[PDB]
Amino acid sequence: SFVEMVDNLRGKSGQGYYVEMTVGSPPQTLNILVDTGSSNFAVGAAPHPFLHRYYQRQLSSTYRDLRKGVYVPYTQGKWEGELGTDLVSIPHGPNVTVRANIAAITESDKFFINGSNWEGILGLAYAEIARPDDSLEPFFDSLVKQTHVPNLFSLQLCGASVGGSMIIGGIDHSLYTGSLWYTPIRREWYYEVIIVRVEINGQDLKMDCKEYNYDKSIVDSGTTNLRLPKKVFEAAVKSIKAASSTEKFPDGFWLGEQLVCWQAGTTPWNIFPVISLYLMGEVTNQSFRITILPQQYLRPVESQDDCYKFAISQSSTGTVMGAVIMEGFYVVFDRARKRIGFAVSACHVHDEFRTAAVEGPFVTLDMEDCGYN
Ligand SMILES: COCCO[C@H](C[C@H](O)[C@H](COc1cc(F)cc(F)c1)NC(=O)c1cc(C(=O)N[C@H](C)c2ccccc2)cc(N(C)S(C)(=O)=O)c1)C(=O)N[C@H](C(=O)NCc1ccccc1)C(C)C
Repeated sequence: SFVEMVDNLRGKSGQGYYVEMTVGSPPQTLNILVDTGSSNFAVGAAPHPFLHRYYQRQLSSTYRDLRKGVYVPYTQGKWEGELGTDLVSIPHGPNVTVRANIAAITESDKFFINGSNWEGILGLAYAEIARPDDSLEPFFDSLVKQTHVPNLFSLQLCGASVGGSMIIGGIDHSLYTGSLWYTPIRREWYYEVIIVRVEINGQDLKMDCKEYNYDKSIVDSGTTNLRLPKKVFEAAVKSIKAASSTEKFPDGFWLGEQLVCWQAGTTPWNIFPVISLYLMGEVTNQSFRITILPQQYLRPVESQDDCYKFAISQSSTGTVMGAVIMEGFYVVFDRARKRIGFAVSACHVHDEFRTAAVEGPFVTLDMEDCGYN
């Protein structure tokens, strides 16, 4: 039942959202980072200074060795380990046990985060980007094949402790307001989408829309930031700077290298622009927009100052709609209908004159054009 899954995510501010899972017989409990940017399920399986527990394959009677090594690189770090299968279940998830591929992590480099409270990663994207190749069936594909869990999940990430929900197999309408707006999944590898327009405080960034999606645009729960191609990042930083040029920010602030601080309760939110991303819609010449507030992209780093990191950053690998974007929203990963839905979440943060929004319909032409090939 869906209420069972409401509030099944936890985390620490800026350290990742995780769901509880059990691997093996008898069940070993682990906290697993929810990652829509990858397709491998992997767990700490050897001692590590940042780990408080790990998978113990020797203690599981249902463990099978696949007798294959694996390496998974990401933007932020990488791990290697050994491939196996085992029985997996999600306590605040559907009432099922599946046999799934699990990579036992045996070494890693800048992967685990000290104090984050998670010991593994659930990659929820498609087999096309699984390591070492697309025949290593991802967890969610195993789940759907082996149970009657519908081929859909949703993510409500509640930011600024963190919490939220991963609704497995469905949409929980008590968790958002207004209507869901859907964008096509362009290709089933990452959750790839097409951005057709960008506005900052209502002013069109006016770039060729190909720039927004060079060389892809994805929805990624495992990445903190809004990550933007170089040209777009520069255009956007230039606008955000102009809008806030009432105030003094070291150039390292704009690079996420340094924090800005304000006497508690005096953050000048009004001087930071809203950002609207327009997404390709479901119908011919249809688009919709999602609007994010400064509070999403100025992330509080916890002295009686309020201090913040700038959480829009540059990318050489396309646009990444990270938790910065997703925190405003209820996000439906509707794999069965090849689409991603956005609605404003019931847990949206509160500006007192401005609102995170999902609005449509808009008309926009040759959204063809925006796709990078
Ligand atoms: C490249 O296009 C974008 C796709 O990016 C995904 C990122 C993926 O979501 C991984 C998943 O989670 C990890 C978390 C970690 F702590 C350490 C990790 F190593 C991974 N995430 C990140 O790489 C990542 C994580 C974080 C990060 O801090 N995550 C924490 C857990 C967090 C905090 C709050 C909210 C949500 C998450 C930050 C960043 N940034 C760069 S940043 C500063 O925000 O701009 C990136 C990814 O890298 N996927 C892999 C990939 O594409 N690899 C190819 C590759 C090879 C070599 C180099 C780079 C890429 C594969 C396996 C599908």
